[PDB]
Amino acid sequence: ADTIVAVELDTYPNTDIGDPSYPHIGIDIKSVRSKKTAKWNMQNGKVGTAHIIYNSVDKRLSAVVSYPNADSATVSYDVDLDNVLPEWVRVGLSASTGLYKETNTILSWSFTSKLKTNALHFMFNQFSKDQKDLILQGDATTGTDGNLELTRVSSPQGSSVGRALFYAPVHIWVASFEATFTFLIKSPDSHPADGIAFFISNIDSSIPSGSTGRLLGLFPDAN
Amino acid sequence: ADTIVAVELDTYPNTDIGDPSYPHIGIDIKSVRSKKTAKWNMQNGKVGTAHIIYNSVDKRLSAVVSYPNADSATVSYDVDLDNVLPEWVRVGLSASTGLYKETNTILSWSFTSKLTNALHFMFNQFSKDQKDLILQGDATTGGNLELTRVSSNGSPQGSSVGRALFYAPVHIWEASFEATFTFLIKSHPADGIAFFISNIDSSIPSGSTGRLLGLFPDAN
Ligand SMILES: CCN(CC)c1ccc2c(c1)Oc1cc(N(CC)CC)ccc1C2c1ccccc1C(=O)OCCOCCOCCn1cc(CO[C@H]2O[C@H](CO)[C@@H](O)[C@H](O)[C@H]2O)nn1
Ligand SMILES: CCN(CC)c1ccc2c(c1)Oc1cc(N(CC)CC)ccc1C2c1ccccc1C(=O)OCCOCCOCCn1cc(CO[C@H]2O[C@H](CO)[C@@H](O)[C@H](O)[C@H]2O)nn1
Ligand SMILES: [Ca+2]
Ligand SMILES: [Ca+2]
Ligand SMILES: [Ca+2]
Ligand SMILES: [Mn+2]
Ligand SMILES: [Mn+2]
Repeated sequence: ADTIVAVELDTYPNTDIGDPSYPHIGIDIKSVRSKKTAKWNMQNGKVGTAHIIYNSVDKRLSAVVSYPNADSATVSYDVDLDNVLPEWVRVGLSASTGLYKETNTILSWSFTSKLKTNALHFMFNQFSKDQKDLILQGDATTGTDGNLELTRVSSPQGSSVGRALFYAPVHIWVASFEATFTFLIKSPDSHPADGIAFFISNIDSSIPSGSTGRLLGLFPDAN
Repeated sequence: ADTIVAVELDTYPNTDIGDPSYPHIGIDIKSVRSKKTAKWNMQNGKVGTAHIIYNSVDKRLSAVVSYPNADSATVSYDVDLDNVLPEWVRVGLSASTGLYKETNTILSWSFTSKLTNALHFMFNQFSKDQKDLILQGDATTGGNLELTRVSSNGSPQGSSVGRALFYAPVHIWEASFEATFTFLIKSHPADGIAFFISNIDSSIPSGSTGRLLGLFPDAN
């Protein structure tokens, strides 16, 4: 199986697999069952921003999600990436839908990593119809209104999964990275599902079979 | 396979499986490859003390090892016990030797856990038939607990593994705990002593002498 470190923006509580009873953001280390979560007052139809940061000095992964004019949701956790991830990885964005659904629209994505010094930076503020520096998996598509649609849209569809990975491998392991993305999750359902994640993976990571819904396109099961 | 959280006092560097290049203390969460380590200035033949603490407020596992009039060695790490361990556990001490060897002698051992429901035990002496301990492998009692095999002349043996678990199951989440032990390692020494928390049915995995400390079935 693939090795995954991720930050999830989990819009749909699946309390049967350990997710708190409310929308939450969490840090996922080799399992969909987050090591730590924070309540997320998710806003249907508004543009939100997510910011992820890591350094090898304190070796803590930290994330914050926000909308303009509202309090943000943060979470942080100890993790030594040398133990969890291979030395070279692939960075990406993942999303899914299940029974319930929502748009998983990405309007912008930036990433910076330094390994001290060698560095990689990319910034997307728009996405073209053939964005050759992204590897699109599953249902993900680019270029409709200049955005990245991680899951299928006609209006959002159910039982969809998709992801977009930066084309180049990244040398992940002082060592550090940051990622930022903007997203629009809209849904006609009064329950949106399921969510978006920023992830870091083995270079040859692919969508696990049966990873729609509560598995976010990241994991082959809920273990 | 068992589920293990442990504090290791690692006397022998196995750099081929990620242990730093010096004796160290480490926090192990479901792998012998420590999540975090600190350098440990181990003192051959001198009684040492280890203290381990955990609370569900900050959900951090901490540990300190020291000797009289020396600097201590300390390590801490975020651990959410609910998503690592089963709800009921046993607690114990484990040790091993390999191609290099040491005595792994425990002179006292205490433990406290609160959830209020509470459990506490304190051993400042061990008897020959210590009915509230489960002895696994080469471990023996009777006033000390000898985790690994010591011959009749008092010299340790290689290729040995042994554990002692408290007799009752322990309710570890539904939260805090503390453990202390004192030990005497005499010998290059190998391999170390751990305090661990396990599934209730845990037993020494086959082939877990040497670097695997009696805890883990492989070095994954
Ligand atoms: C009353 C509780 N709720 C409302 C939230 C509920 C909803 C749907 C079912 C529910 C229950 O129960 C079953 C049970 C089964 N069984 C087999 C005959 C008995 C277990 C078959 C299908 C469904 C279904 C079902 C019916 C029609 C079409 C599909 C299904 C269908 O998808 O159901 C999945 C199996 O649900 C079993 C019970 O799960 C707990 C309640 N529940 C169900 C769902 C819907 O989950 C699906 O969507 C989620 C959000 O997008 C994803 O996170 C998730 O990965 C995904 O499988 N959530 N909460
Ligand atoms: C730390 C220094 N290093 C790395 C360069 C090292 C490397 C090889 C040996 C080393 C030491 O020490 C011995 C000692 C012995 N003795 C006689 C039984 C004791 C003096 C025999 C073989 C070896 C060998 C040896 C030479 C050739 C072929 C095989 C081996 C040899 O050690 O074979 C056992 C399997 O080893 C594969 C190589 O492992 C990586 C390096 N390293 C360190 C050690 C000693 O390990 C053994 O003891 C440890 C301490 O109790 C245990 O933690 C551990 O589980 C255990 O396997 N092994 N290797
Ligand atoms: Ca969920
Ligand atoms: Ca090309
Ligand atoms: Ca070792
Ligand atoms: Mn979740
Ligand atoms: Mn070690």
